[PDB]
Amino acid sequence: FDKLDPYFQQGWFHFQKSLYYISSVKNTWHLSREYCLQEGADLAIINSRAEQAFLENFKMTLWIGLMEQRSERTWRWVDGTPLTESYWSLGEPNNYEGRQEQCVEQIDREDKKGWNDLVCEFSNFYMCEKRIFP
Amino acid sequence: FDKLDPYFQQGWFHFQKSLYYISSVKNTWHLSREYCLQEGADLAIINSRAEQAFLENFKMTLWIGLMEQRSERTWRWVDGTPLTESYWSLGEPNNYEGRQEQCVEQIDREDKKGWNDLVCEFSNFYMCEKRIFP
Ligand SMILES: OC[C@H]1O[C@H](O)[C@H](O)[C@@H](O)[C@@H]1O
Ligand SMILES: OC[C@H]1O[C@H](O)[C@H](O)[C@@H](O)[C@@H]1O
Ligand SMILES: [Ca+2]
Ligand SMILES: [Ca+2]
Ligand SMILES: [Ca+2]
Ligand SMILES: [Ca+2]
Repeated sequence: FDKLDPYFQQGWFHFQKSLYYISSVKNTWHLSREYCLQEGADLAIINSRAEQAFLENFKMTLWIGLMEQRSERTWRWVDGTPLTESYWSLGEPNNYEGRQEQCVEQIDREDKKGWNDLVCEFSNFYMCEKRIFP
Repeated sequence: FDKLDPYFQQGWFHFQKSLYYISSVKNTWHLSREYCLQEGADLAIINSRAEQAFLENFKMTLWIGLMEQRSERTWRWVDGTPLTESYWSLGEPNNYEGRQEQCVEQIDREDKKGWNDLVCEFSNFYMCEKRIFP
């Protein structure tokens, strides 16, 4: 609580040893990330099935901290770790209609939930994550 | 914090002294309340401006635990406390079109944010709150 209370007072909330922040504006993937960096954090990194479920239940399209390595169709989290367990929604990732879809969102759609690759210059609400305890 | 882990494994999350649960289905105000009771909780009770802001930032229409006393246009939280500080959206509460709007939702609309009285038999996602720390 000494650690957490200053963050709660700014609208962060706590799930399994991280704090999370949901933005009140949409932004490009890069400027979303810049906000989280400025807060001493980063875009959210999904490390378990439970954290994915927690993410999905906000019923909100959210940028998360996963981005393609160049155009290689391989993926790295913002902390540098490679993608291992994934929650792509059906049919994704797909560089839809031949567009460069290098940044990852969590989608909120009827009959389609999970991650989607999207153009990084499109805008979404975004979720920051700060690990508090190891 | 160890006692939060079973709740976190079910998708609850921690803000200030409470755990919160956002439903994955819509329901009537009364059946929403029944779900929260059977988890040892109740519908959410808004006790401060910070908690209202926390609620508003989910950008979700949610039943919360405020309900009219009969048809008297006075209000009581599900824990029995009378309404004191309030966050009605502009023009609310209003018994819209002469309907009995006895139950309270947090609305997520353009140029209209805050609470709204609504027919209790209508359906919304709902938020449970459980006080964990004294
Ligand atoms: O608008 C961009 C998106 O459009 C559609 O939802 C496609 O399913 C998805 O793959 C694409 O990235
Ligand atoms: O449809 C129910 C609601 O409709 C409109 O939003 C009115 O502004 C609100 O007062 C009423 O409760
Ligand atoms: Ca994480
Ligand atoms: Ca895509
Ligand atoms: Ca409360
Ligand atoms: Ca109303």
